[PDB]
Amino acid sequence: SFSGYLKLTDNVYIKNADIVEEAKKVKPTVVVNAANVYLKHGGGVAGALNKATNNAMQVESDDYIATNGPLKVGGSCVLSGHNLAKHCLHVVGPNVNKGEDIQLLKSAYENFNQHEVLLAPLLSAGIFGADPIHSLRVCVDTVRTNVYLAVFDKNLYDKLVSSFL
Ligand SMILES: Cc1n[nH]c(N)c1C#N
Repeated sequence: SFSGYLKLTDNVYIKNADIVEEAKKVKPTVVVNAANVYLKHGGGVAGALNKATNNAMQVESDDYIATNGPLKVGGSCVLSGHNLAKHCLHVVGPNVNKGEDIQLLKSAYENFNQHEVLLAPLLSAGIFGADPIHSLRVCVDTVRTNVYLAVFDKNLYDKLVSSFL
């Protein structure tokens, strides 16, 4: 199972780790992808997870979009986890670099409550432009299920832990 995680709350855990390496090690039931509405997995966590699946995640995602149209910002869909997890929960956090409403970050985290346990990144953090300290606070105050957060950046991980209320 999950190892080396620091417990933040009753249900939120955090580790300085690459979510792709973490997924290959643990093979969780659910890995969360930091998706966009088009499921175009170009960069950040999405690009890394997709590259780990040899582009199978992108092929599956394009078929999903062709059938269903784009997701909503704050929404999600469950697709295959390929070689990383049983399932991938593609969650769209607001991209503040695209002028999207940051109030939608709580709606994005609410998707995690449909799964008992998840391996996840901080939503809207990194290339999505939001403050990761704010994302962790919204995560802790929204998610009630067991969430194992993988924070790639060491310096950000230390800042998140040392500033956690
Ligand atoms: C989380 C995570 N895992 N691997 C990455 N490249 C990220 C980011 N950002």
